[PDB]
Amino acid sequence: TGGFNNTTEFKVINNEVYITCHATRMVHINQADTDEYLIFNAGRTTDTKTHQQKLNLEFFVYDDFHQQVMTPWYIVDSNAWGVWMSPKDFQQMKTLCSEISLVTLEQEIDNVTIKTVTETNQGNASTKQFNNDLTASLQVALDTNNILPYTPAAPLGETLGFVPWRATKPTQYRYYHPCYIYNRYPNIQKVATETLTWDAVQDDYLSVDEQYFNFITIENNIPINILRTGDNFHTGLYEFNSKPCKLTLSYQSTRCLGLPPLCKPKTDTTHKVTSKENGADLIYIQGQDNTRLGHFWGEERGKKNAEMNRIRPYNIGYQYPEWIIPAGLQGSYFAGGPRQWSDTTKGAGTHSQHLQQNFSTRYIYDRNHGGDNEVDLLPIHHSKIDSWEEEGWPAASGTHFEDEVIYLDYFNFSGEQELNFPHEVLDDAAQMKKLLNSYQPTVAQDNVGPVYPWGQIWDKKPHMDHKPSMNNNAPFVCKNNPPGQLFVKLTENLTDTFNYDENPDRIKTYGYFTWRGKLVLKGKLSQVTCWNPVKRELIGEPGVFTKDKYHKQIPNNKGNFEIGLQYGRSTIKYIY
Amino acid sequence: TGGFNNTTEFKVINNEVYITCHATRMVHINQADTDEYLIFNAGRTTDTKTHQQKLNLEFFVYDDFHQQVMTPWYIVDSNAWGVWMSPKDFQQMKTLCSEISLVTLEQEIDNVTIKTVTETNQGNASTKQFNNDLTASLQVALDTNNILPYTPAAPLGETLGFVPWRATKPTQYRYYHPCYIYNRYPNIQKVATETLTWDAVQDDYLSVDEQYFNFITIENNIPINILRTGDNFHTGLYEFNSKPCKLTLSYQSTRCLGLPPLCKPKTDTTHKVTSKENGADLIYIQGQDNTRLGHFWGEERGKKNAEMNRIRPYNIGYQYPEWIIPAGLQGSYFAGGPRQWSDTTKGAGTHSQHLQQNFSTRYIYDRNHGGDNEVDLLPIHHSKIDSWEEEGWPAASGTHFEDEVIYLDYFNFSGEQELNFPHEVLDDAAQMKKLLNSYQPTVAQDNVGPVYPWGQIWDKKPHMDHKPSMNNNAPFVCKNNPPGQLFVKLTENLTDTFNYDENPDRIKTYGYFTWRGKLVLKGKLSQVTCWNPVKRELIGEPGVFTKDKYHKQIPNNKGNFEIGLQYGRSTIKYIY
Amino acid sequence: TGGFNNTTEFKVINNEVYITCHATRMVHINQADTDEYLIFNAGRTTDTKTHQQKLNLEFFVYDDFHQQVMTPWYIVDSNAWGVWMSPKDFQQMKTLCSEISLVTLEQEIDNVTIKTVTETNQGNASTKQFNNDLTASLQVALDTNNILPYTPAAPLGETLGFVPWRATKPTQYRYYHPCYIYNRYPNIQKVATETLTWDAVQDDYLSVDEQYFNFITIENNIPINILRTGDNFHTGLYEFNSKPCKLTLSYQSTRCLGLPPLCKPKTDTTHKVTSKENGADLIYIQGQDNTRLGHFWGEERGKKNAEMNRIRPYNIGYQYPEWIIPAGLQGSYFAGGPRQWSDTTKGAGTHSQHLQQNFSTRYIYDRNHGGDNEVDLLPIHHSKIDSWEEEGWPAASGTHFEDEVIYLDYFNFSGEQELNFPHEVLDDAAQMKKLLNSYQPTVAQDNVGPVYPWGQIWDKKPHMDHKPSMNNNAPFVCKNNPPGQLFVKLTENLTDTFNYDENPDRIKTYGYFTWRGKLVLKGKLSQVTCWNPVKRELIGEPGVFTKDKYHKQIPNNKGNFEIGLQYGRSTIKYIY
Repeated sequence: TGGFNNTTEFKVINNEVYITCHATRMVHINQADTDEYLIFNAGRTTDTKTHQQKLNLEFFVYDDFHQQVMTPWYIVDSNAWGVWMSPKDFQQMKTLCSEISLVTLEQEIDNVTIKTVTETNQGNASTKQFNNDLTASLQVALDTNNILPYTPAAPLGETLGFVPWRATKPTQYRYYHPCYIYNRYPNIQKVATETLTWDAVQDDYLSVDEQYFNFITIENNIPINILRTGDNFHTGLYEFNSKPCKLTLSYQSTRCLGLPPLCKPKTDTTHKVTSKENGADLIYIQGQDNTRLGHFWGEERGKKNAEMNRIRPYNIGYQYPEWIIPAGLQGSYFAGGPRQWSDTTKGAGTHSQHLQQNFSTRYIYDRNHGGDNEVDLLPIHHSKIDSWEEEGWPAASGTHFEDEVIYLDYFNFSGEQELNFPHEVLDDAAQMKKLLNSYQPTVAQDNVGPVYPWGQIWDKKPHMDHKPSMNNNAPFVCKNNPPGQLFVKLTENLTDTFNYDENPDRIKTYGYFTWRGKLVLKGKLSQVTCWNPVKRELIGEPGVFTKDKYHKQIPNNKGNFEIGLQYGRSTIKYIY
Repeated sequence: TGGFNNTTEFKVINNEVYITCHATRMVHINQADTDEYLIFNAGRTTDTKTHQQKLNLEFFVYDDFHQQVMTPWYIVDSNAWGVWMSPKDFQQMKTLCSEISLVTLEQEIDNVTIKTVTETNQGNASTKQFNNDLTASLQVALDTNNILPYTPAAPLGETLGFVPWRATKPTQYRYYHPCYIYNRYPNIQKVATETLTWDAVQDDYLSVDEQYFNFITIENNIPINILRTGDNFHTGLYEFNSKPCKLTLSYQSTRCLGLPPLCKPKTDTTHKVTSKENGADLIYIQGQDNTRLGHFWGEERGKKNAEMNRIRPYNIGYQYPEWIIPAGLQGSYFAGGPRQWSDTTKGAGTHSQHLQQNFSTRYIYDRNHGGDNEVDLLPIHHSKIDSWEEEGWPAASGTHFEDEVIYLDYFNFSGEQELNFPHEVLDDAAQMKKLLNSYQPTVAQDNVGPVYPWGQIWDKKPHMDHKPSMNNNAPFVCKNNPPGQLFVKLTENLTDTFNYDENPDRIKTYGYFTWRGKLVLKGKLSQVTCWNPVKRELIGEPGVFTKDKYHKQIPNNKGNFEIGLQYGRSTIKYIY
Repeated sequence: TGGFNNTTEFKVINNEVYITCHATRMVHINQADTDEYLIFNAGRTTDTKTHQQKLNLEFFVYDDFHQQVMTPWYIVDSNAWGVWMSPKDFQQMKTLCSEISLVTLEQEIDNVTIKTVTETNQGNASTKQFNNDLTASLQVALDTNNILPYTPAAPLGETLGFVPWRATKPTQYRYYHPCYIYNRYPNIQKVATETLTWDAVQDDYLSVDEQYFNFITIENNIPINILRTGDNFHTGLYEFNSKPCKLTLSYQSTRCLGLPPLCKPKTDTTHKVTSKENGADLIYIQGQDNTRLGHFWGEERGKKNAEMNRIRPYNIGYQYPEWIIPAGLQGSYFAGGPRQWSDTTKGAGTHSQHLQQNFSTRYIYDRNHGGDNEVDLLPIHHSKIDSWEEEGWPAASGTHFEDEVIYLDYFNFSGEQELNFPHEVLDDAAQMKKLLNSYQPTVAQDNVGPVYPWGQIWDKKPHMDHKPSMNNNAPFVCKNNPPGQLFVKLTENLTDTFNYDENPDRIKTYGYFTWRGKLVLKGKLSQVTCWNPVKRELIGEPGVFTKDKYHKQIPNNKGNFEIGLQYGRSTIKYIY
């Protein structure tokens, strides 16, 4: 119990499943470059001026500019799926459960081991001796009240590593210092056409306001614990309050809600639905084509209605303009959009990449977060980072094809004479692609579920009058405050000569400690009602045909392997 | 207790603060011009026709047209912040509390004093004698069930006065009679270009439908109390059910949510954040520029991502087109928009007024509601009314610069070759300024908080299927029905000769009474976590430099002074 | 609890506020140059003789001469405001409380970590190895009876540092050995005019008397505790007995005590008090100018009295000659004077610096006591020390303009004929500036309150027949003996070769330990009675206009920042 445990156990009692995840890591820690708190601006870029050419797009989307408070502390951040479960474990949960819910979280720290480094230069140096420092200390701070600004580490891909038998690193704690107004290319609309004079304007604009300085330290707000060799620290028992998350996906749109029309099967010939042929024809009124007994949108033009204007209870998904970037106080940002899953739209760039598949997402990760240490084929030697394309497949229900929207003004007509397109329908659809937000209160939207390994498990809600109902990063949002962030630091180890200036003179020191945590999940046995057997794995891009993906799922002779993406919502189910 | 009490007491018990506000006013009342209920149309305006010039904008935005039920009664309306607190008191609450909540409300009426006026003409008249009428009565009606349509008096700037030692007036009770359809400039789109014939169309359009007559009187619905000299009336104890309102503002946008990038401070040179220089530079992967390990929007173009497409949990604020007026049944109206706070956008009208600062607001008020009796420098002599510009400073978090929005269609590219703007980006942004609604379920919006003195404290929610989540006028919205409206009237005092026609022959009569009320507030001690001292006052426009504002905060030799604006949300805090 | 805690909590119970201040520091300690007690004279200076020029003033005011007992021990001195509170915390207390009082003090020492230094010379030396010495000891002595002479360390600006996350140093313990008589320029009045012969006299005079030797050691008087690694030391619970200190300042003088004259406001014209015009005129008796019904000083000259000779209950402040230095046994010293706050006296050096603002004070401090590490703009490179000018603003009530005093001999006259100045009034005022002490039993004087960060919190009263009622350094004076001084020392760590001579042969040794303390304050909720909102910040010299002060309140990219001055008494209130 006082030692390494990384295991999962599945237990079913009341027809509820209980998932207990044990995780343990060896955490290697170094001392920060200073013991000071630091506050600085970083990322302001001056483009290379072309007033005779044109303004630079690359300069526009690559701003990293921000202002930052950098602290001597480090976060131990366990919030990602890859920390708590192996690939088998996540498949197990994915198969057993129809839905899951967070129950409770525990974590502790012990096995503090600190050493000092001595370097004597003999034979042109390159000699290091390592000695235990038995009185050296590790400082631990738990913020249970969430005083400090909340910084989940999964979106930057730096958390505890995903492999239980490798050592891992904490990340240094830092947070934004939103005291400023920043904008890049101000007055974009004051350049006349193209290069009439200069097409580079002012570059950026910046103003900092001392009014807004908010500078928060750990030492003032939180009590700090000091741990030597035999010491240990326990966070306590945290309880999640949050709603359950379904593990099923639906492939269903507005056209599929409710009763289908009544049809008469074709008796003469035989068809399968994959043959893409009519196997039946509709039964209309008195044999009169297009005449149905419904509830429909519009006015009667002669009483011809179809499956298209049949009134539906709800709208599934909504049309939203793709890649709009608004400008906030502190910079311009991608607004994103409703997650959708598209594939195989014939046109545009033809068959190569098709479209972005609506609002597409990439994960980019290193060796310890599930990358094979080699970049996948199609100055450093090659590259050590891997990436994955997360296309939103569980969200397929509400996907919309942005090119295909049609606008009609008068749909009905006072007579049955004819129905023709206006000659502006083509142009009017192009405008409607980029400018149309179809969201309304009849819309039902479905987010992507848990994403493995790299997805964030839980997140904090913002403190605001109008609260958002959805979250891009995480399937679980805490109603109350989230689990407290866990900060760790090496005690300053000083030489005999005290420095009165900024940076202290220190003995070179490092250590490692054991992080151990327990995460408890509650779920419900999956009940699948279909006759046919179910396929729970997204296919079309495995290593089965010449993609060599699944070959890389186990270690090689060097010990390198990579972890594949898995969606928590893998099972088909009817909504409505 | 049976007498004048206007005081506030702050009391802290459980680490909760209790704020008890006592308010008392002398209320001068007159008898209405008739004892009848009146129903009329008012405000229809015929413009001066230019068919040879152009249609008049001034005629368009200045419609006051409405239909109205005017009643003999008067409202005693205490719902504004300036009624219950002094400028010191509101600063006190603003400093002590992190949030506040409404607890309970009591109010009563006594000290009824009624007089009659006799005028004898001697020496060309101008002589008035005043006599007590000891049997005269004041009628009081409390609508506890909210039968009558709800008409908060703060938006028209007429409530009980804000100064405790001045006498004040009630306002006469009236309400809209929505039986009609009204529109001004119908068929605006049927004029061809400019003045091809006549550019003034039909002016307005009006239709009244007897179907919709709803005419409600106090006498049928509510029991009425009669008060003579020694009598007194008590409303009882009302209990608010509503959510708390935070007293903190955030200056934070989407770019500032979560972990900042890891950076390395510059060791050679020294900078302060106000110097607007880089104090550090980012650490990229393998020194390869723009390469980060993230979670990002889009497809990999060669794996260059930045702080701009970094996926964020939420969107803070949203882009909404500014100054759109839709046309409802009973007229066209300004839709408003999400409250924002802008300043210092270089461009457009240059430095003078900059923009509207997004959705700007004005208060316009008289001497008793906190105006100095003189209009501020830059047919009546001068003007006695003052105004204040409420620019939405507590809402700064979600402000957007409408000119700066960018639209990209294909952000990703199948190769790393180049990224260039399309030549339509400039035009396509102009369209997107006026037509784009970026609202979606990931948006978090923050309203302006309590506004002092002129802001409304509480308000009623509409009885509707889809209820609104935000309110422009008031920080507190009652889940159940709001406090009952308090109606007051002088009993008809008739001469000896009874009139059988419309308006009664009355003895000229007036009186005054004492209104007294108690408002209880609950709050939580403010906990500020920053190192630096906090600045709780909005500056940049005080009387400190040559604005002579704070000089006017205390009475002059005439007793005139004016009350300055104060935001309830004055303290900076991190959301998320 | 056995670890780092630096936090403050504000708690309100009985309508009393309780302020608990937690403070913790890492204290770096070195071994003193000797283990001996040392007694020496220091500071005697021989001026460069000009008998042909004139005696040197610089030589006069720069004497540091003293006799001193220097001890091997070190003081841990927490007595300053900057130790116990952050800038936010002090503002909080300043805003919440009308007055404060000291309750109790606790402090302890643990986390003793001692190391030895070994230096091997290889590659021209410059190599240090650091080893734990696990049996080495720290000696701790608490003087609970105040046997040793009391030496508060704030006036020399050396106490524990003000920043909680920086390491800090103790100061070595030393005290005056008052056995001697010292005087500089004896017989200053025996030089005839200027340089009649030699204008440098005898320089100084000195005599030491063995009669008065008082030489006190820690080892004889106090029991000493020995602490190794796991050990800890607790002082116990100390209880303050002292009177409360108000947190309000008054701006009020003798002219403002009591009833003003009755006046009649001007009805024709309008004025504000900042316009500096009469808004009313006085009502005299029977319209007879200057005739009032009073209680006045003097004899009736014809019964014309004014607001100037109106008898007042008290005198607020008193006139005292500024910069007189008396000569005591052990040297000449500045006597100081009643604290006053002056500004804007037109004359003398005109507008540049005006006067000293009466008895002015400077603080001079280093980086760890709140200095930015750079000296403020307007052989070492530049200078690392900062200074602040403390001008006595809370004491403004009793300030006097020393140039403006008038002396009359016969004020009254046996007739109404005329009142004229004597021709000597001008000269007689000049004499009265330098020689006049106006103190008397009707005087009410008000000291400066708490001063942040650098002010001393508490102090000891002298053991004397006539005790002083005021203290220049500290707002709190203990009636009983003050908290005991806490002495700390490294145990002598000796080599194998024992030295029989004066200074011992030691292993080079240093350590650090944790100092932790808890200070409890009691206060009363501030009750402000004014209508207008209150301004609690001294302005006219912030960084708001081009002074860049508040910009420096948060760390830069190097971690340097400075702490601004704050007066405990920031709120205006009427005395009397």
